[PDB]
Amino acid sequence: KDAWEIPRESLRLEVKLGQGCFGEVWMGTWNGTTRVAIKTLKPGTMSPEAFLQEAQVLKKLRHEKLVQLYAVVSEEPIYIVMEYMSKGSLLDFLKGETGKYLRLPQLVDMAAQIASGMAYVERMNYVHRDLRAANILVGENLVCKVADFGLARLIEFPIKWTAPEAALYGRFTIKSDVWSFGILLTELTTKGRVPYPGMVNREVLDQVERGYRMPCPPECPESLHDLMCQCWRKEPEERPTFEYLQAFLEDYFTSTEPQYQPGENL
Ligand SMILES: COc1cc(Nc2c(C#N)cnc3cc(OCCCN4CCN(C)CC4)c(OC)cc23)c(Cl)cc1Cl
Repeated sequence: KDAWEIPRESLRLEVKLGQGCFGEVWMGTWNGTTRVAIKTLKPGTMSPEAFLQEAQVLKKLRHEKLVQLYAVVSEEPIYIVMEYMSKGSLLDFLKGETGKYLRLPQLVDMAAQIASGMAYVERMNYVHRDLRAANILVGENLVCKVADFGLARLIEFPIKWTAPEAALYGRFTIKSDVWSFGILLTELTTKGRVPYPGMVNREVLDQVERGYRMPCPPECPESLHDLMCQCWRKEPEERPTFEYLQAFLEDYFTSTEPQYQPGENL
């Protein structure tokens, strides 16, 4: 046991937020004062330090644009205790009521924050393995954080967000996260629309290997789709860094699209 462990008696499992093939997610209260969120094991569901190795990644990672670990439980019943994100998933946020008021400036800045989280990941020498809008939590003031490193690792599988070399040959790198970041960029600019519309997994895998790439989403600037294309380069090592992507997006509206005017959607 380590210093990340707490008494479970500390924990008010209150409202329910979701389920899965893993367990649940709950709003709750920690030591009576603190709002938290808990990813649960409903008793047996799966392996101990499989559920509890997303902790071992999340313990050593610690950035403002990453969802924060608060504590863990193995005094079974079992829990992963984390920082509570008020507006839920970026996917739900984009599809929901506020989604449609979202404009490029907002969307680019969300992209930015995420780039920022991932750039930290990048210099910590970790890989996320599952980057996509569904694993981005939104809080107040349009804040976005990376969450659910649930497969993550030191650099020692829903394929539409997955880089070819990673889906096919299991080559997961920060460079394959980048690939996913570019796909994540199509989600933001379409307001949550599933990538590769009308295509099934195997068809996506076959067309992407022949070099098919998603075209510029409607009302999305060419400069922003260029960036997605860079993120989707065949050779992993030619994809840009999260550091370049972070700085590119923060500076976007001055350095890159300094003449942008809003349309009916973006
Ligand atoms: C702890 O373990 C993990 C937990 C999570 N999941 C969450 C964490 C975290 N972290 C924090 N806070 C969350 C808040 C949620 O909903 C709150 C508000 C929802 N509404 C949207 C619609 N409007 C109009 C009302 C508000 C939520 O919904 C499912 C999931 C959350 C992930 Cl993604 C990964 C890991 Cl590893």
